[PDB]
Formats: sequence, C-alpha cells, structure tokens
Amino acid sequence: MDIDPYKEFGATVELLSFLPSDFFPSVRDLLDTASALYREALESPEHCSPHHTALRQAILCWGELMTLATWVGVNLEDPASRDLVVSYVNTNMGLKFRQLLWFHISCLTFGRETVIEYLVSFGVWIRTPPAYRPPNAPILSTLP
Amino acid sequence: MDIDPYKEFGATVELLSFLPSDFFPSVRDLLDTASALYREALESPEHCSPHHTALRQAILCWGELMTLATWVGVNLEDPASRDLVVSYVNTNMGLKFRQLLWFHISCLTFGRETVIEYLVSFGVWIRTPPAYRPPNAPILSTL
Amino acid sequence: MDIDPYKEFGATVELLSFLPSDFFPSVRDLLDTASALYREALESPEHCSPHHTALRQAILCWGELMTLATWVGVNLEDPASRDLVVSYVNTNMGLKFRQLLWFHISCLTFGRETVIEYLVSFGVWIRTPPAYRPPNAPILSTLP
Amino acid sequence: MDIDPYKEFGATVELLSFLPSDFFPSVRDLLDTASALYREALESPEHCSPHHTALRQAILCWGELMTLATWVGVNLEDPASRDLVVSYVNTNMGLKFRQLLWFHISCLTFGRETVIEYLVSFGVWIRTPPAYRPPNAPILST
Amino acid sequence: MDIDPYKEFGATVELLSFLPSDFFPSVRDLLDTASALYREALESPEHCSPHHTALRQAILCWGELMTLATWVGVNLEDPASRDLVVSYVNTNMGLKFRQLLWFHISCLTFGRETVIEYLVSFGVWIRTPPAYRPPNAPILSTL
Amino acid sequence: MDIDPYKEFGATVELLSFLPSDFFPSVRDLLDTASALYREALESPEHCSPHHTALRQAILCWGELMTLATWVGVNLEDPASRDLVVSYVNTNMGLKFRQLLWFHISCLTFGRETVIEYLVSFGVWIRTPPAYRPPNAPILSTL
Amino acid sequence: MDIDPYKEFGATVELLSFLPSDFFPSVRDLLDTASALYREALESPEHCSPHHTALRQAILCWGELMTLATWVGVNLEDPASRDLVVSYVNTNMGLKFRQLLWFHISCLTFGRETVIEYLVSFGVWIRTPPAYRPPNAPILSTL
Amino acid sequence: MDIDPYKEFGATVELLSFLPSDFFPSVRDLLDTASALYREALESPEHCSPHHTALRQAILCWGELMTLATWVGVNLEDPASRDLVVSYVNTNMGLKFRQLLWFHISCLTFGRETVIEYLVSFGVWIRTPPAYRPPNAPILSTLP
Amino acid sequence: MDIDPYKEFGATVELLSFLPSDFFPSVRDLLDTASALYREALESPEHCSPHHTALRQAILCWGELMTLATWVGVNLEDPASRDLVVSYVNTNMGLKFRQLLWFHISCLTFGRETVIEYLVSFGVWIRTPPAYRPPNAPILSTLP
Amino acid sequence: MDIDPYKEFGATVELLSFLPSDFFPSVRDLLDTASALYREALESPEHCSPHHTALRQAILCWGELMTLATWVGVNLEDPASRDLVVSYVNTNMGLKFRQLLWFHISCLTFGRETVIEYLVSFGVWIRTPPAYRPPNAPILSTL
Amino acid sequence: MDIDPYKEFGATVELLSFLPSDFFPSVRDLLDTASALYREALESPEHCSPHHTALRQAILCWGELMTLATWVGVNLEDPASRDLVVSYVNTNMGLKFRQLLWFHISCLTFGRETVIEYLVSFGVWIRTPPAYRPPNAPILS
Amino acid sequence: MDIDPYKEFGATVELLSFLPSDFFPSVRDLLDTASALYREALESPEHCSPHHTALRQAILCWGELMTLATWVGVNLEDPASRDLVVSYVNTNMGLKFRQLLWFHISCLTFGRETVIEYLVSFGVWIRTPPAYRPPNAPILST
Repeated sequence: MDIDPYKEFGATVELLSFLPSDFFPSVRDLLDTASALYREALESPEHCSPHHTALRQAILCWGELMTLATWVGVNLEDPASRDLVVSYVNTNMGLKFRQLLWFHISCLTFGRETVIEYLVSFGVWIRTPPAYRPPNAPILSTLP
Repeated sequence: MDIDPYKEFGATVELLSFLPSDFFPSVRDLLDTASALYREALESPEHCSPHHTALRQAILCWGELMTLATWVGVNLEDPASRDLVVSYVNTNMGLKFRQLLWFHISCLTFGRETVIEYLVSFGVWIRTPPAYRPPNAPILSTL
Repeated sequence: MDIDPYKEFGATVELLSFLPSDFFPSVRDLLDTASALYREALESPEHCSPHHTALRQAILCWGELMTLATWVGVNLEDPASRDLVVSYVNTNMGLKFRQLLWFHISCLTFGRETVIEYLVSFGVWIRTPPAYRPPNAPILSTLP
Repeated sequence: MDIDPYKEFGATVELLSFLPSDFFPSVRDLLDTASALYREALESPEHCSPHHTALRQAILCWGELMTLATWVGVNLEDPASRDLVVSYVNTNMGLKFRQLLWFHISCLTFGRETVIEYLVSFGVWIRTPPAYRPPNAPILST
Repeated sequence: MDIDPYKEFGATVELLSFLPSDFFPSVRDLLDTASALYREALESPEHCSPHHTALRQAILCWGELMTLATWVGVNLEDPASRDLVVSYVNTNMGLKFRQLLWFHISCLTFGRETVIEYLVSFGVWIRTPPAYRPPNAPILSTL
Repeated sequence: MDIDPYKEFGATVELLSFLPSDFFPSVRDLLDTASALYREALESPEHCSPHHTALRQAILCWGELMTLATWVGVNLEDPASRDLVVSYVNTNMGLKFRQLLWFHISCLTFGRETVIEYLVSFGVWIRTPPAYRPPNAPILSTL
Repeated sequence: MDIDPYKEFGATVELLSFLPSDFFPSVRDLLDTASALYREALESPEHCSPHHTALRQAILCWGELMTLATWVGVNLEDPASRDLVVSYVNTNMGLKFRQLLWFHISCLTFGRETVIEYLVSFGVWIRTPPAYRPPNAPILSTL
Repeated sequence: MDIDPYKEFGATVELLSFLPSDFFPSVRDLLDTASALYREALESPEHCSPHHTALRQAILCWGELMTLATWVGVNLEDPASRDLVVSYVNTNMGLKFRQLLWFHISCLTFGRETVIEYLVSFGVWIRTPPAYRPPNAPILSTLP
Repeated sequence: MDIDPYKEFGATVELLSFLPSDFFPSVRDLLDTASALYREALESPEHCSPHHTALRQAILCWGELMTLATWVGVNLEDPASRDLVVSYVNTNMGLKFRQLLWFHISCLTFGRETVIEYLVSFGVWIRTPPAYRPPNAPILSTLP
Repeated sequence: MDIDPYKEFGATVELLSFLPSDFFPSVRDLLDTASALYREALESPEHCSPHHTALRQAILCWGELMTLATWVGVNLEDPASRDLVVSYVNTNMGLKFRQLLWFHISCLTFGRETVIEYLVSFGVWIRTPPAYRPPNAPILSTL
Repeated sequence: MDIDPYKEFGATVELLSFLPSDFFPSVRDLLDTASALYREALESPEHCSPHHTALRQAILCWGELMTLATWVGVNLEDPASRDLVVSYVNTNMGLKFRQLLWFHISCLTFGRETVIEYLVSFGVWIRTPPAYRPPNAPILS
Repeated sequence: MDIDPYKEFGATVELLSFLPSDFFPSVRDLLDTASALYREALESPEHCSPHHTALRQAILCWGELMTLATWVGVNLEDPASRDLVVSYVNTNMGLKFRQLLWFHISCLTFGRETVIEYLVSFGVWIRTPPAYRPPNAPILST
C-alpha cells in the first residue's frame, strides 16, 4: 500500500541508501545491543515511544522468519531446497531487518536529529573520490 | 526476548485465542478493508496513533512474506517443496497475521474498549449451551 | 482524467465496493423511486443541493443510453450484432448507473453520514464468515 | 387529465405500487373495518375531514360495482361470458378499491405522516433482494 | 351502510330526484365543461374544496368504468353478451355519474345555495299542470 | 422525466440551439482545455461550484461512451455494423456533449452572464444581413 | 321497542359482532367466574353499578330460560321436539347471553375504556393477513 | 346465585307477594303503558336510572321469549308440543315479567316509597276478613 | 365448622379453582423450596407472619399423614388394603396440601396481591378457546 | 424439617407431656366448646390473633383425617384391616390433636400466661406425694 | 459435619439442585473462561474477595482429579476397570465441579444478588408442568 | 493456570516443602482436631475468615475422594484393581490434603506469622548434621 517504514520518523529509503550495504552490522550484534540496553522497556505494557512500538514488531516478525527457517530445517527432506530457502532468507531478508534495527537502535541511543545529520555527513564522506577522501569516516559517539 | 504484541495495547495472545480460529476474516480482504478506509492516514508522515505504526509494520512484513512466497514459487524446482513451503507460510504465518490485522483494524474503527468487551462477550457466548445462549451471535456495528 | 463520482461527496469507489454487485436494485425501481419522491425537486430552476445536479445528469445520461439502444435495435440489419450491443449495454453500463442512482437516492432520503455508516456496517457484516454472521443484515430504515 | 387520488393527500400512485397484491385485506374485511371503526362520522352531515369525503364516494362506487356484478350474474345467458365478466369485475378492479380503502382507513387510524414514512420504509425493504433483506417485513400496528 | 351521496353538501337524494332523468346532460359534455373550467384546480396537489375532492374520485371511477367497457368489448367474444354488457353499462351506470357530475359542477360554478334553491324552483315548475305551466323552464345563469 | 440540463443554470436547449451546429469546437479540444485549466479543481474533494459537478459528470459519461465505442469496435464482427454504431455515437451523441462542455467551460472561464449574453449577441449578429452589420463576428476574450 | 343493550354503555350490537362467534367463553365458565369474583357485590342491597344491575338481570333471565329448558325436557314426550327446543335454546339464546356476560364481566374486571379498545384491536388484528401482523393474538391481562 | 330483582331497590319477593297473582295487568297493557310514557327515555345513551336499566333488560329478554315462541310455533311437527310450549310460556313465565314491569313502571310513575306504602296498605286490606273488609281497595293516583 | 383456609388471607376455594389440578407441582419440590428458602424463619420462635404460622401446621400434619402411611405399610399384612390406603393417601389427600403449600410459598415469595392478580390473569388465559389462546401462559417471575 | 408446634407460642412438646395422657378432654367436647364459643371469629375473614390461625388449620386437617377414616371404613373390605386403620387413627393421631385443641382453646379462653403456669402447677401437684399436698387438684376457672 | 458449600455465600445446595445437568457448560469451557477472564486476579498474592479462594481451591482439587484419572489410565492393567473408573471420574465428580465453577464465575461476573434471584426464577420456571410453562427458559445475561 | 495453593497466605510451596513428608499427622487426627475446635465456626453461614473458607472446600473435596473410594470398593469387581486404586488414593492424594489441613489448622490456632517463622526454624533444625542436631525438634505450642 506504498508504505514507507521511515517516513513517519523523518527519513526515507533513499536517505538510508547513502550508507553502503556492508556498513550495517549483523542481526546478532544488533539483537544483543537491543537486549542489553532496552530489555526492560521492550517488555513493559506502556507506549514508551513509536521507536519502541516499531522495534517490538520488527523483533517479532524476525522471530517468525527464524521459526520458518527451523521448520524448513526440520521438514523438506530435499537438501537442495533446504539450503536454497535458508540462504535466501538470511541473505535477502536479513539486510532489511539489519537496516531497520540499526536505525531504531541508533535513534533511541543518540537522537533522531543526530542520526539524520549523521546520514548526510556519511553520504558526503562516501561521495568524494578516494584520493581526496579524508582517512577517518564519521562515527556516532558520546565521547571525545 | 519475551515480547507480547498486544500487551502494550491491553490484551494478550491468550485473550485473542479465546475466539475460534475460523472466525477471523481473510487476510486477502482485511488489507482491502484497511486500504479503503485508512490509506491517507497510513501514507501520512505523522504519528497518528500507536495503532497506525503497528498496522504499517504488519502490512510491510506480510508483503515481504508474500515476496518470499513468490520467490520460492519462481526459483524452486521440486513441486513437493513448492507445495509445503507455500502451505506452511500462508496457513501458519497467515492465521496470526489475520488476528493482528483484525485486532488493529477493529480497534481503529470501533474502539479499543469496545473491541476488548466484544472479545470477552463473544467468547462467553460461544461456550454457553445452545438451548440457553441467546439465538443471535454478537456483531460489531457502527449504526 | 482521474475523477470519480463520490470523492466530492465523501465516499470512494473502493468504499462503495463493500456491497456486492447484485445487491443493488434494478434501474426501473430506482427511477420510479426517484420520480415519485423528488420530481418537484428535479424540475425546479434551483440548485437545491449537489445531490440533485448529479441525479439530473445521471438521469439524462441514462436517457441518452436508452435512446442509443432503441436506435441500434431499430436501424441495424444484423440481429446478432443488435443482441450483443443491447446486452452489453444493459449488462455492463447499467451497473454503474445503478450504483450512482442508489447512492444519490439513499443519501437524499436518509443522510450522507447515515449512508456512510451503513456502508461500513454492511462491509463488516459481509466480511464475517457465514458460520458466524447473524441472519439479519443491516438495512436503512426509520421504523423501529 | 391525469388526475391521481393521492397527490392532494401527499402520496403518489407509484409510492403505493410497491406493496404486494396480497398485502391488502379483502374488500369484505376493509368495509366492515370502516363500518365498525368510523360509522357515526361517515353518516354525519358535517365534513369531518377530507379523508371521509374520499371514503364515502369509494364505498358508494363499490356498491355500484357489486350491483353491476349481481345484475350480470342474474341476467347473462352465456355461462363462460358471465364467468369472465364476474372474475374481471371482482379481481382487476378489486385491487384498486382495496388500495384506496386501506390507504384512507390506515391514514384515519394512524396519522398521515406515519403512513407515508411506513410506505417509504416498506418500499426500501421490498426493493432489497431476498438474499440480503431481513426475513420479516416492517410492521404497522398498535 | 346507507351512506347518502349528497348529505355533506346540504342536500339529499330525494330532493335531487325532483329533476326528471332526461334533464341531466351527457357525460362527454359534463367532462368537457369540467376540463375546460377547473382542470388546473383539479390537478392541483392541494385540497381546494370538498367539491374538488369528490369530483376527482367521480372522474377516476368513470375512467375505471370506461376501462371496464373497453376490456369487455375487446376480450369478450360473444357479440350478444358484449352488446348487452355495454348497453347496460352506458345506459344505467352512467345516470348516477351524470347526476353527481352535474351537481358538483353546478355547485362549483354558481353556488351551493343557488343550486339548492334552483332544485326547489324546478320542482315547483315541474309540478304545475301543462295548461298553466310557463313555456320557459328555469335555468342556471350568471348573467 | 422531462429534465432540462441548463434550466437550473439559466438557459434552455432552444437557447443553445440558436447558434449554428458548426460553431462549437471539438470534444478533444474541449477536454484538453478543461484538463489544462481546471484539473486541480476537478480532482479536488470539494464542491467548488455547481458547474464543477456537472463538468465531472459529463466527463465521466463521455469516458463511458468512449469505452462503449472501443468495446464495439473490438468485439463486433460486421464492419458495416461497427461503422453504423461508431458513427452514430460520435456524430449524434457527441454534439450535445460538445454543447455541454462548451457551456460549462466558458461559464467557468468568463462568468455566467457574459456567456448568456454572448449567445444572444452572436445569434442576432448571424441573423442580420452582412451589409448592415459589423464585419467581424463576436469573440470571447479575457484581455 | 327498538332498544339496544350496550348503547347506554358505549357499544353496539354491531361492534360486538366484530369479533368471531367462536371466541367468547362458555356460559358455565362465565357464571363460575362471576360467582367466584363478584358474589358479594351481586348479592348486596345497594346499586353498586349499572354493570352490576345488568349482570343481575341477565343472570336471572338466563336462569329462567334454563328452568324453561328443564321443564320442556321433563314434560315433553316426543324426543324430536324436545331436541329442537333444547338445541335452539342453548345455541341461539346462548350465544347472545355469552356475549352479554363476557362484556359485563370483562368491563367490571378491567375497565370500560379498556374493554372497548380491546374489541377494535382484536378485530383489526384478525382482519390483517398473517404475514404482516404480530404473531401473538391480543389478550386481556391484569398483571 | 341467590339474587332477587328487588333487594337493590328496597323490596323483596315476599313483600311483593302481598298482592294476589291475578291482580297485575297484562303484558300488552304494561308494554303500551311503558311505550306511551318513557319511550324517549328508554332509548337515550344515558344512565337515567337503575329502574330504566332494569326495564330495558326485562323488555329485551321478554322479546327474546316472544321470538322463541314464534320459532317454536313456526318450526315443529307436533301440534301437541307446539301448543304446550307456548301455553307454558305465556302462562308461567309471563307472570314474573308482569310483576317486574308493574313494579318498575309504578315506581317510575309514582315514587318508590309510595309504591312500598301501597304494598303495605294493600296487604292489610287483603288480609282483613271479607265481612269487615271496606268496599274500596287502595289505589295509586295523583288526583282526589 | 365451615372454615375456609384462604378466606383469612384474601382468596377463596373457588378463586383458587381457576388453576387446573395438574398445574400444581409435586409435594417434594414444594417442601424442598420451603426448606431451601425459609427454613431459618420456619424454625424460629417468632410470629413472623400468618403465612409462616399456616405453613408450620400444614407441614406438621402432612408429616403426620406420612407417618400414618409408614405405619400402615409396616402393619396391615394385607397387600391389597395396604395399596388402597397408600394410593388414597398420596392421590387424594396430597392435592389439598399441594394447593396450600403452593399458595403460601408463592405468597411469601412474590406478594399476596401479585398472587391474586396472577390467579385472575391465569383464569382469563385458561378460559379462552385454544384457537385464540396465546402460546405463552402467565407465570410468576422477578426477571424480564 | 424440625418444627415444634408450640415453640412460637412459648411451650414445647415435653412441657405438654408433663401432664398425664388421660387428663385431656375428648375431641368431640373440645370441638363443641370451640363451635359454641368462637365460631363467629373463626369464620371471620380477618387475622384476629395467631391462635385463631392454628385453630383453623388444626380443625381443618382433623376434619380431613375424619374424612379419611370414613373413606377407609366405607371402601375397605377386611374388617380387621378397617379396625387397625381406624383405631390407629383416632388413638395415635387423636391424642396429639386433643393436646393441640386443649392448648389453643384454653389459651384463647384464659390468657397465655395462665395456661402456661397451670401446666407446671398441675404437674408439680401430681408429682407430690398425697400426704403433703393440697387435697384437691387445680382447676382453671373464670369466675 | 454437614458443611454446605454455598451457605456462606447466601445460597443453598437444594437451590442449585433445580438446574438441569445440561445447563452447565463443560469443565474445559469453564476453566478456559476463568483463565481468560480472571487470570490476573487468580494469580495475585492478594485475597481480592472470598469468591477467589474457593475458585483457586476448586481448580487445584480438579487438577488433582485429572492427575488421578491419567494415573489410573496409565497404570491400570485391566482394560475393563479403567472404563468404569474414568467414566465415574469425569461423570459423577464432573457435575459438582461444574456447579461450583459456574456458581463462582457467574457470581463474579454478574453480582451475587442477580445470580441469587435468577436461581429462584429458574426454579419457578422449571417446577411448572410443560403443558403450562412458557416455551423459553429465564435468562441471565 | 499454575495457581499456588499458598500465595494469598504469605507462604510458598517450596517454603512448606522444608518439612519432611512424614511430619504431617494423619487425616483422621487432623479432622478430629478441626471438628473438636472450629465446628460451630465452619458450619456458620458467615465468612469468618479466608482460612475457614479454604478449610470448608478442602474438607468437602476430601469427602468427595472418600466417596470415590467407597464407590470403587463397592462396585469394581476386580480385587486386583480394587487394591491398587484405593492404595493409590489414600497413599498419594492424601498427602497434599494433609499438608493443606495442617497449614490451615495451624494458622487458625497459633497464628499465620507464628507458623511462617516455625517453618523456617524447622528447616534450620533439619539442615543441621546429626552430630550437632539437638535431640528436641521444634514444636508449636501456646
């Protein structure tokens, strides 16, 4: 129905496309990052924030895919289809969840405006030719 | 972790399981109902309510599930595998998404308290023996 | 180019699609009701309401279509072609006029908000599985 | 030339045309209903209301119709022709008189606005296809 | 039961019986006069007068009788029965309609009291023996 | 039911018939003018004016007629029958729509009184002999 | 002397004839109801009500009729004449006394303004075709 | 069950039994007496008096008895039964109606207390031995 | 001594005869209802009500009758006489106790005036012919 | 299920059992006393006192017992069976009814406290040895 | 000795004995209704109300009954004795538990007074002979 | 629904598990103690206490098991299965009822807090090795 996941938060798919595909961390590291920082808030019966509301659904609909992978592992005695299904899952659908989890965790940790301006800064950094590219890339931190 | 989709809204998975599994409408037409009534709100760049965010996420991830089903049906070669994968997907991952869509659309249309009361009322009505239950099943209406 | 007959009033084609195709009455009954209830309204030189101009235009368009049907039935040499033309006319082009006449007549009789609420309620009713839907269906009436 | 009986009363011919032929009671029932409900008013000399003037003429004309029917039956020699004449005079022209008597009696008993709105609601109900209409028809009683 | 056609108009059946049966004009002439004088008032959607209210019903019932006659003449195949039925219809059933139409049209045109007095004045003239009966019968006129 | 399209706007069919049948422009040109001048108001969810509703209905009806013509040309098998049907359509059911579109578009562009007076002025100018009239026909302009 | 029973109470013979002839209860049941409900009032030396007076007179004359029937049954010899006399008595003179007793007892029990309206209501309900009337027949109740 | 027609008015059967059986006038004479004096009052829609109500009921039930007599005279095969039924009727059941009509008519005409006093006086007159009985019996009159 | 059980309360035997014999429930059900609703008031040393006073005596003399039945069962070696005795007891002496218990229990539960009105209404209901009798009979209840 | 006849009146079964069984009078004498002293109050439609209700109920159910005795004496065929039934009746069901009737009649005649004290006085007098007691037994008197 | 289960609640055993055996829903249905409507109150360490303690005790003892049933079924060797034992367990001890659960749940849902009057009305209805009783039963909802 | 029998009373199933399974007295002695001390309060129609409320239900649902055992022993014709069934009943289903009865009777008699402290003191006594365990086990007394 032409729904943009980040439009209600202020970004677009094109804006989030400034970062390369290899930039985003793994699903596992993001999940431990979430569970070590907002486990008591993603498990409480309150409308803490739309970021929390989106993170809950993202985690659940990723767990659905993990359960599907377990089911196709336990059934479908054809090894070729076994390998193809799981490979397609954790390669062509893990990227979207990585982007969503990274956005919703970085926003909650640092600031929506901070993340929004970091995206522009990183796009500017990555657009320049490598010869004139400065050695250090922009990074999100709260220390000097 | 351990997250309940309806706990932040006021319900639980067990409370939605009170109703029979063959009562909820089709996911094929629930999206049509949502698109014919809330498209302007769902495309808007604004937080309208906590219901809208969950509706958007559910619609998007179901669309991705349909994309996965299409990819399987296009790229796989074993008819048996193309049968089990699709059947599992749009039975097991379809029932709970039907429940989610019904809950959120009903909460947006009639009201959270009304839906919560209707759930309990229908659950109690169904279990009453037919010779004593009121003849007409409960229904949600706006008129 | 992208104009529908219901956006200016409050409804839409998809919203009006909640009712099944065969729900609407025939054309003769709708015309009889329109005449017997609002002839004086649709004879005066006044814009009583936007619901009246659309009714006038729809009635005139249906009259033109009926004149076309009479002409093709009278002045053609191929009975088969005559039959296909008339059948297509009163099978396909009559449904849209049925929907338009029903919408405008019901609005003028009961209220635009009442019609919208009835549409939503009937969509909810028809969406229910038959094993659980109540026997009686929603209807528009003023009696108790 | 196209005089209709209900325009002055606020209804129209096609508005009352939606009711089924079996919705109206018999003439022999509608006449006794009037005779038992409003008789002192129908015999009194004052114009009680415009609903009484339209009723007296209809009653007298139906009496004329019965007189014609019995005259035909008594003084026709062709049995088949007598059968068709009596059947026509008791079936085709009975429906209009039943409609008139029902309309006037129901108006006098229930008010005019109530009868008109009941007619509108009944038309709405009857135009609905049976697959979607509610099982029972709208009612008008006290 | 025993309803007087002329009682709400200050008259009675036997009072109107003073005039001979040949005095009343024909249905065609009476209907032409009505349609030429009060057509726009008879077709009005308002209660102009009880006279109009009665005239409308009388005209409609005469139309029904004409439809009956046409149906008999067309459908009925026996010429003798056809002729007998039509002769009876527009010989006997038309006289009362002629009286009613004449009464209501005259009361609409000249006046109820004028017609009431005219009936008595005509009775006086018709009772007189021919030797002393004036050769000019009473007439209705507006001068 | 004997309804006149222009009667609520202030004109009649006979008033628009005053001008010659060849004066009005083509349906394609009128639709292009409408699309290039009032699309943002014709596609708006508001009652801008009574002219806009009639314009919308006329455009939709013409689209339906064009769809009917396309269906006839696609499905009919007799070239002669296709010729008669299509030519009838865009020769006789087209002139009335040209008049309607011209009237409504000119009204929206210039004002109802200006368009109403222009009809009479142009007709009277055409009726007079050439030797006793201004040499150039009247024109509607905004400058 | 052309006297009506119910004309001093507010009804007529024709109005009571509106109801079916097989609706009124039996004479025995009516007498038992009267004896068990109003014996003290009927056996009192005071004008309790015109209903009481009429009830007393009707009961006394019905007792006289029963005494006549017993005398006929005792003294007559041929069975046929006794049969017709008795059957005529407790059919024809029984129906009207049933109507009288029902009217007076129902009045004394419920109210004249209620019994009068019940007659009209029941008659109109019975005349109505079954498919367009309430399914339950009207009944007089005290609770 | 044990109801008499005179207790509500002030008399009893025994008190009315002071007069001999052959004293009361005929049913016909009583009926013309009623019709010539209270015809307009016996047809009014008003409760003029309990006397009026009782007279109405008595007249109507005597009419029922007369109709029964006509029916038995018109439809019965046996002369013996035909004669016996009417002979019993207008001899045994007519006396009670004679007494009732006389009582009510005399009351309405003269006064209930006057009628009671007349009954009391006539008892004394009739019980006196014939030798000492005065020549003239008491009579109801309004003139001297 | 010509004593009526219900005269002191307001009803009469003929008035209580409106209900048929089959209407009243059994004796066991009435005793269970009494012992479940008013046991602590029937076993108390206070004049709570004349209804209680009558109920106590009725229950006691019914218990006496039951003791008589047990005694005649134990003795009276003749099975025929035993059978006639018990049959007479619990067929003809039980109906009166059923009526008494029903009357007193229904009065104590609902109200004396309500019971009287119900009796009158049920008499009216049962009097009418079956063809016109409404399908539902009057009943005593405190719920709609 | 455990109700005492005299508990509401202030006595017990064991208190009435204090007196000898042969002291109480006969049912016939007690009924004659009741009929000759309180018939006009026992026939009244009013609650005179709680004693009257108990007297009415006791008299009624004793009359029913006598009716049962008559029925068994009439219908039974074995003289021995009739003997046992009737003797059991008017001895065992008779003694307690004599006690009840005596208690209620004496109460109504003399006052509740007098009858209550008389029982104890008479019992203690009887249990006392003759040589150390008043020579004559106590008696209830109204003089 | 004689402890009436409902005496402390304003009710009485023969009062609840008039209801037919088909009036009460299944044990599974009643337990599901309880676990889906009052679970938060039934899991808390508070007392809440005297209507909760009896519900907890009944649920626990019924769980014991289920454990006994599955035990007998597993560790009984005679194929015939198990039939009678299990049928008795889920038929004769089922009715009393259904009565208790229905009483407590209906009280907690509708108020004690309403349920108390409904029992009297239903007893009056059920004691009427069929030839005179109304066609449909009195209703609590 | 995973309902703790002792949660509204400030206890826990694990906490009451400190006592050995042989510590609790027998059902007959516990019922005799209850009937000799709180009979007129358990048979009262009032909510004396939640302890009384629970004790009533415990007694009733034990009486149901006694009736079940009697029915089994009087109806089941197999003498091999009769033993097994009754032995299972009053060897396994009696222990939990004994624990419940002991807990509620002790809490009614001595006090909830006193019983709670006694449960901890008994555990402290029972954990001690035999060499240093005192020969006098803790007891409840007033």
